[PDB]
Amino acid sequence: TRDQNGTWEMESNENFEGYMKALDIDFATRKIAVRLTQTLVIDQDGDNFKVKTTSTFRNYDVDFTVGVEFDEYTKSLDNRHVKALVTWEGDVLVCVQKGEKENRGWKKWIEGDKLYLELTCGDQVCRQVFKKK
Ligand SMILES: *C/C=C(C)/C=C/C=C(C)/C=C/C1=C(C)CCCC1(C)C
Repeated sequence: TRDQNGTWEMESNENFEGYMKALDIDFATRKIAVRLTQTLVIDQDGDNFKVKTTSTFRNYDVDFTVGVEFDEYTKSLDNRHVKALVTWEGDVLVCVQKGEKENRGWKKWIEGDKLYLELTCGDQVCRQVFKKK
Protein backbone atom coordinates (compact mmCIF):
# COMPACT_ATOMS: atom_id res chain seq x y z
CA THR A 1 0.00 0.00 0.00
CA ARG A 2 1.01 3.64 -0.60
CA ASP A 3 -0.46 4.87 2.68
CA GLN A 4 2.51 5.45 4.97
CA ASN A 5 0.69 7.60 7.52
CA GLY A 6 1.32 6.82 11.14
CA THR A 7 3.64 6.58 14.09
CA TRP A 8 6.21 3.86 13.47
CA GLU A 9 8.43 2.27 16.10
CA MET A 10 11.70 0.68 15.08
CA GLU A 11 12.01 -3.08 15.60
CA SER A 12 15.10 -3.79 13.48
CA ASN A 13 18.16 -1.79 12.29
CA GLU A 14 20.70 -3.51 10.06
CA ASN A 15 24.03 -1.99 9.01
CA PHE A 16 23.29 1.54 10.16
CA GLU A 17 27.01 1.70 10.94
CA GLY A 18 28.01 0.86 7.37
CA TYR A 19 25.58 3.41 5.96
CA MET A 20 26.89 6.09 8.30
CA LYS A 21 30.51 5.19 7.54
CA ALA A 22 29.72 5.46 3.81
CA LEU A 23 28.43 8.98 4.53
CA ASP A 24 31.72 9.81 6.29
CA ILE A 25 30.02 10.49 9.60
CA ASP A 26 32.82 10.71 12.15
CA PHE A 27 33.54 7.69 14.36
CA ALA A 28 32.57 9.15 17.74
CA THR A 29 29.23 10.30 16.36
CA ARG A 30 28.48 6.89 14.85
CA LYS A 31 29.13 5.24 18.22
CA ILE A 32 26.34 7.33 19.74
CA ALA A 33 24.08 7.75 16.76
CA VAL A 34 22.91 4.19 16.32
CA ARG A 35 19.76 3.76 18.40
CA LEU A 36 17.60 0.64 18.35
CA THR A 37 14.75 2.76 19.69
CA GLN A 38 13.54 5.18 17.02
CA THR A 39 10.15 6.67 16.21
CA LEU A 40 9.17 7.71 12.70
CA VAL A 41 6.10 9.93 12.41
CA ILE A 42 4.67 10.30 8.93
CA ASP A 43 1.90 12.68 7.92
CA GLN A 44 0.85 12.03 4.33
CA ASP A 45 -1.79 14.10 2.56
CA GLY A 46 -1.89 13.54 -1.18
CA ASP A 47 1.62 14.21 -2.41
CA ASN A 48 2.64 16.17 0.65
CA PHE A 49 4.73 14.45 3.30
CA LYS A 50 5.83 15.62 6.71
CA VAL A 51 8.27 13.16 8.25
CA LYS A 52 9.69 13.42 11.73
CA THR A 53 12.29 11.01 13.10
CA THR A 54 12.83 10.96 16.86
CA SER A 55 15.34 9.22 19.09
CA THR A 56 17.19 10.13 22.29
CA PHE A 57 20.17 11.08 20.13
CA ARG A 58 18.72 13.51 17.61
CA ASN A 59 15.47 14.49 15.88
CA TYR A 60 15.35 14.72 12.05
CA ASP A 61 12.38 16.41 10.32
CA VAL A 62 11.86 16.86 6.59
CA ASP A 63 8.90 18.00 4.48
CA PHE A 64 8.62 17.23 0.81
CA THR A 65 6.16 16.96 -2.04
CA VAL A 66 6.27 13.85 -4.18
CA GLY A 67 7.58 14.71 -7.64
CA VAL A 68 9.00 18.11 -6.69
CA GLU A 69 12.79 18.37 -6.61
CA PHE A 70 14.18 20.09 -3.52
CA ASP A 71 17.68 21.06 -2.46
CA GLU A 72 18.98 19.74 0.85
CA TYR A 73 21.93 20.83 2.90
CA THR A 74 22.45 17.83 5.19
CA LYS A 75 23.93 19.80 8.10
CA SER A 76 22.58 17.38 10.71
CA LEU A 77 24.21 14.45 8.94
CA ASP A 78 27.29 14.40 6.74
CA ASN A 79 27.07 18.12 5.92
CA ARG A 80 26.58 18.01 2.13
CA HIS A 81 24.49 19.67 -0.58
CA VAL A 82 22.20 17.32 -2.48
CA LYS A 83 19.33 17.63 -4.94
CA ALA A 84 16.54 15.43 -3.60
CA LEU A 85 13.55 13.94 -5.40
CA VAL A 86 10.93 11.60 -3.98
CA THR A 87 8.77 9.58 -6.37
CA TRP A 88 6.67 6.42 -6.48
CA GLU A 89 7.80 3.23 -8.14
CA GLY A 90 4.62 1.23 -7.76
CA ASP A 91 4.02 1.32 -4.01
CA VAL A 92 7.69 1.91 -3.14
CA LEU A 93 8.53 5.51 -2.24
CA VAL A 94 11.95 6.26 -3.64
CA CYS A 95 14.19 9.16 -2.74
CA VAL A 96 17.23 9.94 -4.83
CA GLN A 97 19.71 12.42 -3.37
CA LYS A 98 21.89 13.57 -6.27
CA GLY A 99 25.35 14.78 -5.30
CA GLU A 100 28.83 13.56 -4.46
CA LYS A 101 27.85 10.16 -3.12
CA GLU A 102 26.62 7.62 -5.64
CA ASN A 103 23.53 5.52 -4.95
CA ARG A 104 22.47 7.95 -2.24
CA GLY A 105 18.87 7.97 -1.13
CA TRP A 106 16.29 5.72 0.38
CA LYS A 107 13.34 3.51 -0.37
CA LYS A 108 10.33 3.14 1.90
CA TRP A 109 7.40 0.75 1.61
CA ILE A 110 4.57 -0.76 3.62
CA GLU A 111 4.15 -4.55 3.80
CA GLY A 112 1.40 -5.65 6.18
CA ASP A 113 1.56 -3.89 9.54
CA LYS A 114 5.18 -2.93 8.92
CA LEU A 115 7.14 -0.07 7.37
CA TYR A 116 10.42 -0.93 5.69
CA LEU A 117 13.16 1.63 5.12
CA GLU A 118 16.27 1.02 3.03
CA LEU A 119 18.92 3.77 3.35
CA THR A 120 21.63 3.66 0.70
CA CYS A 121 24.96 5.33 0.10
CA GLY A 122 27.74 4.01 -2.12
CA ASP A 123 27.83 0.22 -1.78
CA GLN A 124 26.20 0.31 1.66
CA VAL A 125 22.60 -0.47 2.48
CA CYS A 126 20.97 0.02 5.87
CA ARG A 127 17.65 -1.75 6.42
CA GLN A 128 15.22 -0.70 9.12
CA VAL A 129 11.86 -2.18 10.00
CA PHE A 130 9.16 -0.39 11.96
CA LYS A 131 5.92 -1.55 13.50
CA LYS A 132 2.90 0.67 13.45
CA LYS A 133 2.24 1.98 16.96
C1 LIG B 1 10.86 8.69 4.94
C2 LIG B 1 11.93 8.39 5.86
C3 LIG B 1 12.92 9.29 5.94
C4 LIG B 1 12.83 10.54 5.11
C5 LIG B 1 14.01 9.13 6.90
C6 LIG B 1 15.22 9.63 6.79
C7 LIG B 1 16.01 9.40 7.98
C8 LIG B 1 17.27 9.80 8.17
C9 LIG B 1 18.05 10.51 7.11
C10 LIG B 1 17.82 9.54 9.51
C11 LIG B 1 19.05 9.83 9.94
C12 LIG B 1 19.56 9.59 11.32
C13 LIG B 1 18.97 8.83 12.28
C14 LIG B 1 17.67 8.07 12.16
C15 LIG B 1 19.63 8.71 13.63
C16 LIG B 1 20.13 10.09 14.01
C17 LIG B 1 21.26 10.45 13.07
C18 LIG B 1 20.88 10.30 11.59
C19 LIG B 1 20.78 11.72 11.03
C20 LIG B 1 21.96 9.51 10.85
